[PDB]
Amino acid sequence: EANLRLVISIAKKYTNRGLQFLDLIQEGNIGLMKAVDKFEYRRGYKFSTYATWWIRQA
DNA sequence: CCGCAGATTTTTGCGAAATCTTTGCAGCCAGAATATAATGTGTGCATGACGGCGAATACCC
Repeated sequence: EANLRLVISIAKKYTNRGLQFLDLIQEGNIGLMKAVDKFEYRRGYKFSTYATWWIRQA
């Protein structure tokens, strides 16, 4: 819930290139949950960086 | 008007290949796995008929 803004901001870049924005943010939320399930801080990286690639893939 | 020849009919035989399932192959394809920097924002709003009409809140008397 706290990271939905990242999904919205990322998806609005892809909205100008066709496809509904709402579907994009829903898929990005799916990818965000996938990243959350796989996130760790033992790596030392920022969560936003890790979630960015997941959201882009979704 | 009848028996054989031309034409037509009867019968046995071999090659050919195609099809159905199985096996090996290659292009297609799906999910699973990895850790680059990026979170209150974008956004389309495109816009000058005309008549009828009930529904939905407002407001005077």
